[PDB]
Amino acid sequence: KDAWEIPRESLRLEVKLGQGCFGEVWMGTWNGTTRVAIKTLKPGTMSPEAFLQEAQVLKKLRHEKLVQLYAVVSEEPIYIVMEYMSKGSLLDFLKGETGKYLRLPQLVDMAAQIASGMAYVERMNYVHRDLRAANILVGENLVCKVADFGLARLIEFPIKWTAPEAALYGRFTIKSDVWSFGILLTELTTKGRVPYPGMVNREVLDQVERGYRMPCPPECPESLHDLMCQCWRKEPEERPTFEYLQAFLEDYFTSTEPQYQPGENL
Ligand SMILES: COc1cc(Nc2c(C#N)cnc3cc(OCCCN4CCN(C)CC4)c(OC)cc23)c(Cl)cc1Cl
Repeated sequence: KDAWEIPRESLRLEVKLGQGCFGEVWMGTWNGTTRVAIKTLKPGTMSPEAFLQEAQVLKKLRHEKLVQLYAVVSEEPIYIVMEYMSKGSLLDFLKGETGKYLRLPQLVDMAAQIASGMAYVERMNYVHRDLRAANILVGENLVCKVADFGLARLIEFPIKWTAPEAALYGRFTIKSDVWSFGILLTELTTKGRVPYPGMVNREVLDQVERGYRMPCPPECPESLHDLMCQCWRKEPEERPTFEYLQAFLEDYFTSTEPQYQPGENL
């Protein structure tokens, strides 16, 4: 046991937020004062330090644009205790009521924050393995954080967000996260629309290997789709860094699209 462990008696499992093939997610209260969120094991569901190795990644990672670990439980019943994100998933946020008021400036800045989280990941020498809008939590003031490193690792599988070399040959790198970041960029600019519309997994895998790439989403600037294309380069090592992507997006509206005017959607 380590210093990340707490008494479970500390924990008010209150409202329910979701389920899965893993367990649940709950709003709750920690030591009576603190709002938290808990990813649960409903008793047996799966392996101990499989559920509890997303902790071992999340313990050593610690950035403002990453969802924060608060504590863990193995005094079974079992829990992963984390920082509570008020507006839920970026996917739900984009599809929901506020989604449609979202404009490029907002969307680019969300992209930015995420780039920022991932750039930290990048210099910590970790890989996320599952980057996509569904694993981005939104809080107040349009804040976005990376969450659910649930497969993550030191650099020692829903394929539409997955880089070819990673889906096919299991080559997961920060460079394959980048690939996913570019796909994540199509989600933001379409307001949550599933990538590769009308295509099934195997068809996506076959067309992407022949070099098919998603075209510029409607009302999305060419400069922003260029960036997605860079993120989707065949050779992993030619994809840009999260550091370049972070700085590119923060500076976007001055350095890159300094003449942008809003349309009916973006
Ligand atoms: C702890 O373990 C993990 C937990 C999570 N999941 C969450 C964490 C975290 N972290 C924090 N806070 C969350 C808040 C949620 O909903 C709150 C508000 C929802 N509404 C949207 C619609 N409007 C109009 C009302 C508000 C939520 O919904 C499912 C999931 C959350 C992930 Cl993604 C990964 C890991 Cl590893």
